[PDB]
Amino acid sequence: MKVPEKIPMKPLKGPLYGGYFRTWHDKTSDPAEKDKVNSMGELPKEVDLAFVFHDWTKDYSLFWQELATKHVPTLNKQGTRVIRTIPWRFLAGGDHSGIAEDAQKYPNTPEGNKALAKAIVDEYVYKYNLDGLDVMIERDSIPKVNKEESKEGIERSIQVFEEIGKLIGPKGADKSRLFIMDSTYMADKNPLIERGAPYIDLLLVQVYGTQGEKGGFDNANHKAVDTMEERWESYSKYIRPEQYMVGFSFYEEKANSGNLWYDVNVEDDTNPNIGSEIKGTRAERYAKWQPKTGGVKGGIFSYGIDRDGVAHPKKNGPKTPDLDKIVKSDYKVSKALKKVMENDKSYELIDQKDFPDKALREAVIAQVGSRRGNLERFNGTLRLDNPDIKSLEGLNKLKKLAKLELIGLSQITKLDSSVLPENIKPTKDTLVSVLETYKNDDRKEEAKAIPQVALTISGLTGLKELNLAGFDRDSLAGIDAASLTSLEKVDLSSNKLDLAAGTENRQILDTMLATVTKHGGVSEKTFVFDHQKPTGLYPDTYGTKSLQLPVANDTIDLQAKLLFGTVTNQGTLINSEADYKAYQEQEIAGHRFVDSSYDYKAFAVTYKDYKIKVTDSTLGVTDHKDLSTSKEETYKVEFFSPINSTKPVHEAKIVVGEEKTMMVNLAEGATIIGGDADPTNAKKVFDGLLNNDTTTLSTSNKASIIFELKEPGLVKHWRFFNDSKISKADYIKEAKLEAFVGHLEDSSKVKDSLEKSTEWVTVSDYSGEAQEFSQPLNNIGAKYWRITIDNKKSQYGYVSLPELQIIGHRLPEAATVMTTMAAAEELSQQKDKFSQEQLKELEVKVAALKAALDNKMFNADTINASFADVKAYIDK
Ligand SMILES: [Ca+2]
Repeated sequence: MKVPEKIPMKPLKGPLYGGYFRTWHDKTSDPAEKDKVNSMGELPKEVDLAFVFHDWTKDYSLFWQELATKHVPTLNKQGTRVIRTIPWRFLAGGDHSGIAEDAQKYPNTPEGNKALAKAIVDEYVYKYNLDGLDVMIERDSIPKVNKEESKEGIERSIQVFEEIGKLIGPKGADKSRLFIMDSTYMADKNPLIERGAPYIDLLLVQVYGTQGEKGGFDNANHKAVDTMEERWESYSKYIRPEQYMVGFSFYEEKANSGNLWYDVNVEDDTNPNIGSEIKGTRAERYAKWQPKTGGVKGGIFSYGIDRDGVAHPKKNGPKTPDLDKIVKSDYKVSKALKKVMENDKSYELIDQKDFPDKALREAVIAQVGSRRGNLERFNGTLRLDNPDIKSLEGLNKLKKLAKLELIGLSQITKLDSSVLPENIKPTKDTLVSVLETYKNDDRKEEAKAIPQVALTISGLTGLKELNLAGFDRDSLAGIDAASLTSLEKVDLSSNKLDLAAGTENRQILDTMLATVTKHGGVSEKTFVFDHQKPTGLYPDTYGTKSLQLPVANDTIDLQAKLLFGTVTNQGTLINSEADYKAYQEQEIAGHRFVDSSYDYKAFAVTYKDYKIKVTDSTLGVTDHKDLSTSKEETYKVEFFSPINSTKPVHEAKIVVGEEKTMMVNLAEGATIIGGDADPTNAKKVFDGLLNNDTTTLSTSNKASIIFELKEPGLVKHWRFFNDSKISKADYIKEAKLEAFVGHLEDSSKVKDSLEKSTEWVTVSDYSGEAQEFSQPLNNIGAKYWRITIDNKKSQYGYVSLPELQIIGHRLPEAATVMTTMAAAEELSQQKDKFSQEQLKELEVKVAALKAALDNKMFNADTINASFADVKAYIDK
């Protein structure tokens, strides 16, 4: 076989129509059976990408013979690229992987994977001098071994996919060949896009039928998921809009349920050619669809393009299989769809009408796009640095620009709305989507806010007039006023500017003022700025984090004393209402700039629905907005926004009377050493959460848990909770807390047996139907604990325990500190071989250790000092 050299071809210029031709429908493959009448080489000019989709069961040696020698030159002359389609599998190996099945010749090694990539390109692209490679990524193509997903194979495919990428495509050694990814996944569930995106020319998404167009439906929230715009946005961070192509499907002969997409016209006896009519179908809708941002899409494609012109059936209608017969396609659907996209507003050419200044056009084509759908969709940054610009006419046609940069445009005289993007001011999306929508959907409903373009101006030495009135700009940043030397008339009115004190807006405003007045032009009609309505923000920080209080009788409002204020973008805190009355009267040159209209209640943010969490030193928490200083504590005060219930916007430190150190829960996430309670439910007794609606039960009627503190400490308090209001009298009624005397560890090899059967010390036992029982503990420095509970109900009483806290200070070696003290109240008890005052000297160095362990301002270093003192005196 001699294969011709590639016919020379134009570069691709969109929009693009692709089509998957199935090899068993070429009359050279299996004509006595499947197909006698169709041929891939008959594809029209309107097809830009002809995809060879092959049944790998079978050889069709005459097809590949006919493809390389006759079909490819024919298609290339009309300008149609021929793309080979291979499965995901082929890049992994194992269980129908084509070339990669030769695991010995191409082992899963860094150099074997480079070898497999070269073999893939040669075998599937170069052998027949095709125009590119298409790897489709879906469930039918997923890497498998013995019919089971290969996480190994998927991971390997990511390595071969980019070895292919540096062989062919935009980053490869042969950029004439195209590298294409075809998929059904949204980027999140495409394991191959992120490393693979830099390596591909085009990206195709298979979105057939209703669910492709409208997306999936979330039955719970009653909205659409995985929509067209959602699917585009998922991929929008890996590709450019011109790389995106969407696919519909033709009716595959003898297709079964699931593969009935209804993307083309349904049968109608009275119109034998209704398929080949294209208006009103999903294929046309897809041809017309354009993402609302970024830019216009690259085109569309079709699966089973050999079936072009066959109408869909509909199942609950006629059982007649008269459509499953194979006929010859005139490809009228494909031609019509290609012409729809080319005669579309979106793909019109940006020309003299839009930007007559050509240096401005050549700066718009290259940074926005060559087509008008991009002015109404582009999403990013347009810098204008070419000084040869004579006129900024047409930027008003940019509708969604993110950032306009005016740099060194000396020859530009005036700035107004007509020479700025429409989203200099608040606007909403004017584009109406083309797709059918879910009929029971509550999403969308309204137009979307188009964010306001950031404007940067520096170097316009010929700018005289600058008008941004009524544009609702939040700030003036990006304007280097110190280089706008020609300024004569200026207007910044009816915006949201701060322009006060040392706000950077003022530095800009005053710098312009000097220039305008140095021209001799302060006159009110020139340089105006009034009627500003600065937006009020929540302060990024809050200043007061401590307040010392006496011991008296009051009810202090924590919010009014700790959480207040409103900030601007330029940074102006107004903690009190009076501050604003001083703000409104701040003046330029004798002129108020804050609108009369705008009151404190409109500017200040509201802490109305904010909520509180005040924790005492014993680790107890209430939810009340006002504190009683009647008795002495040290507190911890946190404030939470309604935006997030568990991330504090402000933390404070209240000290009523003398400071008390803040104790910790030594028991959080403690590990269940034993007991008789449910292990998966018992671990939630220490998950640092009270209202465990995650089912915080333990047994039927009487339970016990043996647990180990992660970090042994100095225990001085505990509390435990019952199932909120979630229950009535199921409330625990008896509870027994025990600790372990270290030495009694019978056989330290095990931990469960030597404790479930041994001797313990009862540190507290309790009786009552109380809601939250809290109590101090006479020291205790144990590591292994036991809790026993009982709701005094019958068998099958299902006792629960939401949260138990073993509360104290973390002091390492606390046991030994307590047993050495124990060995000290030992010795001072007897008088043998103790002088009267020699004992006295010991008894003081004992209570000095006691008093250190009891000073509520826990000083670990000092406790350890007094311990080493008492421990050494026990040594002698
Ligand atoms: Ca809990």
